[PDB]
Amino acid sequence: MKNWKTSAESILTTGPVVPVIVVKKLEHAVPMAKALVAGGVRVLNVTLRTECAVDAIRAIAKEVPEAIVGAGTVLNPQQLAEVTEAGAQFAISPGLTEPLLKAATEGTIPLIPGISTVSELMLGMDYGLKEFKFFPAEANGGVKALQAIAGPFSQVRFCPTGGISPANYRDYLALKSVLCIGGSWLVPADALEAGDYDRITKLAREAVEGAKL
Amino acid sequence: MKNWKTSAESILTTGPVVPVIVVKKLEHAVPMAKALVAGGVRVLNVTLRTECAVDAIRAIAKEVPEAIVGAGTVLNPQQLAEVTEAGAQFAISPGLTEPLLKAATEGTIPLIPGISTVSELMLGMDYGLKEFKFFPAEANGGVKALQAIAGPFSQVRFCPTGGISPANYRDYLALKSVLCIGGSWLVPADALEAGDYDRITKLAREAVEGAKL
Amino acid sequence: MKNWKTSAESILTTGPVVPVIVVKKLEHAVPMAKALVAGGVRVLNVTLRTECAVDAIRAIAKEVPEAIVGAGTVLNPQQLAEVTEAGAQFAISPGLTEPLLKAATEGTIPLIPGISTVSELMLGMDYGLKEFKFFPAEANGGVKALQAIAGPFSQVRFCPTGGISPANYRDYLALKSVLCIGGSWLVPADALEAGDYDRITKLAREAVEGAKL
Repeated sequence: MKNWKTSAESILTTGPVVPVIVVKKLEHAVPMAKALVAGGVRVLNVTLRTECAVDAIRAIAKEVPEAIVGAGTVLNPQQLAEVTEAGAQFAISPGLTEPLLKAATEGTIPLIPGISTVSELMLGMDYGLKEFKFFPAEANGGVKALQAIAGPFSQVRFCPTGGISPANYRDYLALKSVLCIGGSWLVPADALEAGDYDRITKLAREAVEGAKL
Repeated sequence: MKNWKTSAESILTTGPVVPVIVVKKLEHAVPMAKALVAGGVRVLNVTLRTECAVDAIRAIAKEVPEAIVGAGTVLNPQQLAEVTEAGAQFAISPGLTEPLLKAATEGTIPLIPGISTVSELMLGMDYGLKEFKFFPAEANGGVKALQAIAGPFSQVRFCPTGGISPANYRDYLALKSVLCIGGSWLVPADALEAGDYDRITKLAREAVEGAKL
Repeated sequence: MKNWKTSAESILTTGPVVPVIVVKKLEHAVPMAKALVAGGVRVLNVTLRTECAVDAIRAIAKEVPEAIVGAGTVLNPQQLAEVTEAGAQFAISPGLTEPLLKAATEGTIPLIPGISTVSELMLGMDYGLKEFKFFPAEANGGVKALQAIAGPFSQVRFCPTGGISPANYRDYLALKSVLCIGGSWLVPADALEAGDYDRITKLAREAVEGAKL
């Protein structure tokens, strides 16, 4: 698994759900995280979609020692550099690029990049990768699609994201090739907006519970 | 926006519809264009799918000063060179390649290249682009799909093409991330074949009118 | 068609169906092939998905002189080297990569690589290719999809694979841009498992017969 401090495998096998977080106000990051954790969810993915995602990754790293925090929507080696220094323990990207793969392979934290087509998977596999966001899952054809896609690649394992809700997420967790999924429902904007971490903790717990049979 | 005489933004915001043109006979190009224009449609896209697309781009450039003419189905830097010298004001491609992006970034006119996956978008974004054909729109999953696809990229704007008719085109023009669409219905082969520009002018006007609320 | 001993065109036009083979036991390869052939099917595609695909390609090459044997799920130039030396007459891949294209273009046998998006097609077209697996066909949107995809590329011809059965395969063989298809139904695991080549021969014949009108 390269020059990486922890392996992409380990991030993706920590639990069934990785929350896809858009944090608008800096002061919410830390408690949000703890609520998440308190509710049994440890792999936090802060999307670089807000003005101060990095500040939030940075504080979650510093203050929530028990949470594995990483960065999503990482698009280029600069953003990768930036988030690695903020203290990101892994990165996720929506799709892959020769640079971003080159750079990630060179840096100190695992990157689980998004794919849609087999050509895409193959390119990332060329750089030694074996773990992938599959995104946008639903839109990409969902379950049936990913099974076709994983037909020729028995070694590779995914984490689907994009349109995954309580309603379909078990259909995904059911597949051989899926370790976990990413969704946005554990952190709704309006709960963040309103600091009601009571509610975040529970949406999380229910997500982790609802993930068995 | 690079070393480009006019910006990709400006082409795509000129109006709601960009006609996707397949011109078989050279003598039809010019009047076709004027009919188009007369019917309020100014961004002409001549597809390099006919034996004398370039001759047509060339004459439209020379004679229809009020029309913004460009080239579609541009596949490589050669064809890009060729159409730039014919007087093309922009190019569109069905999908993107490291070369074709490299070359376009180097030349004198904006290229709005087609994408389907986020990895594709990202590669073109690496070269500084922010405007994209999204193609083939329908087949690619259509509306729902493009919204997922544009989830992580709030800055980027599309122009969908591929299966877009009077029936669905407003569903697209409705999206935040869509400036305009491309369709083939304003220039039907049989109208071209038959020189009935009366009809082209009107299909165009109705397209531009039917694009509000 | 490059420095290739036989052209990609010729492989794909040999017949309508190319079987997609997963051979688990070495001793089955040869008779399987002959049954196939005996049933009028000559282009054999042994997928590099088993522990001894190469050994099987190798023996089919040596012993079934009348069968055109090739390798599927070829993912990198190494595997390409390997299978070329085993005696593979062509390769197929699930999707394409700059390396794998570079390397194939350099070697001695045609590679018909899988695509899903037009950007993908275009990249392979950059290296002079004109023949493509379209994969996974169904999941990729199927028929409608491939027609859109082949809209701008009248020269290119496909061989769809991925979800193709007796039920849909004529819908595909019907398209201008399709020379043939790939499916797994002519070689079912349990027939291989059980050496009942009686049955393989016939599933093949019926496939070739059922491919007319």
